[PDB]
Amino acid sequence: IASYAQELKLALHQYPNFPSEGILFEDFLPIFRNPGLFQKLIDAFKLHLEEAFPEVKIDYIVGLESRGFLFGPTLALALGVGFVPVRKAGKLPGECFKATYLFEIQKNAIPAGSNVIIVDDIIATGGSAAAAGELVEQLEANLLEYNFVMELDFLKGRSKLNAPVFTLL
Amino acid sequence: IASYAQELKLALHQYPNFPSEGILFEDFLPIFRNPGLFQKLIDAFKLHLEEAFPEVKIDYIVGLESRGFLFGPTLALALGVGFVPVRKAGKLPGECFKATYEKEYGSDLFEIQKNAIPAGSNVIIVDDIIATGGSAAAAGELVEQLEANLLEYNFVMELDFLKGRSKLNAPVFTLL
Ligand SMILES: O=P(O)(O)OC[C@H]1N[C@H](COP(=O)(O)O)[C@@H](O)[C@H]1O
Ligand SMILES: O=P(O)(O)OC[C@H]1N[C@H](COP(=O)(O)O)[C@@H](O)[C@H]1O
Ligand SMILES: Nc1ncnc2[nH]cnc12
Repeated sequence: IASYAQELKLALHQYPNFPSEGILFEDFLPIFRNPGLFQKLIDAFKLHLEEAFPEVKIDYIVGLESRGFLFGPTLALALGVGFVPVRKAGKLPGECFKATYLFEIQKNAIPAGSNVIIVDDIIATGGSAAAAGELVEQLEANLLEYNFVMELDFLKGRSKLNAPVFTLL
Repeated sequence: IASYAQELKLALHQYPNFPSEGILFEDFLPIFRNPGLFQKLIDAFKLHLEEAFPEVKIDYIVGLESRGFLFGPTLALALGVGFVPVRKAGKLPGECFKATYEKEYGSDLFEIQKNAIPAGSNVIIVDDIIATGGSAAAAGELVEQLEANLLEYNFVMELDFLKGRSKLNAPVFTLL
């Protein structure tokens, strides 16, 4: 986990003043360009979950649109578990639960009592992750943990969430 | 490919009148809920590419935001190749190429990062569905601006009556 995290940190590309003046953007897309690095990202999350939840079966990975889609499904398939998306309003068909930060999840996707991990690339304010948490609770599912790639500590994003949080980098 | 395609077709969930009246929405999300079905989706695309391109190395899978992100990266990793996203305007950092495409009541824009794909790279473009072809066509224009080679479009589904492939100038494979 530690050695993989160092190599993944070196792959990040910094972009000052994006999306606006004064903001320092950390781009994780170079990881996905290299199948060696991408495999290390997946392996590192897999290792964490096996360490944190050795005798608890995970039923689904719940990934946030959009950058949570880049690694969430791949992590799910590596674990042998299902993937379910949380999407922006009006994107998902059928009957959905809603949560304002608006995010949606499909009512038929996750049975009550399911154990889930929520995944996304970065946590900033925590508003998006918090909304996803509310959708999981509306499904009567269990939120074991939030898994992020990166975290902006100064923004205190964790304070909005009421389940444990792991950040890889 | 054929037997996997049948089981994947049965997993699709139809939603009439979404997002608006008269449109029939085909939801492929139930495939991703079942790791058995998801693996079959990936294996089926892998098999196709090995059959279509036995002695041509693929350098990257290029996936369209958002539903192309659901399987594109996983397909790339299964093939041992890179993944690069095509995103909506203003989302990607750094220097980007741009390509415009039309929607119902407007023109929207796609982008790709200039440093992502070297000139001469062989690429496959992937997305969930082709309807009008406008999004796929825009992605094609971004690939050509990188001076990369567009070997094929791979889609999960295709709306034949819309004639989406007529807007594209590279070969097209649709799994279902
Ligand atoms: O580009 P978007 O408007 O969809 O924002 C995406 C980003 N916002 C979230 C982090 O921000 P926050 O909700 O403040 O924690 C993540 O989903 C991250 O990918
Ligand atoms: O997210 P959007 O509202 O832009 O729509 C996404 C969907 N439309 C595209 C297909 O439509 P078209 O460009 O007409 O072929 C696909 O990317 C599919 O995922
Ligand atoms: N019928 C349809 N179902 C799902 N996505 C689409 N995008 C354009 N047409 C569509």
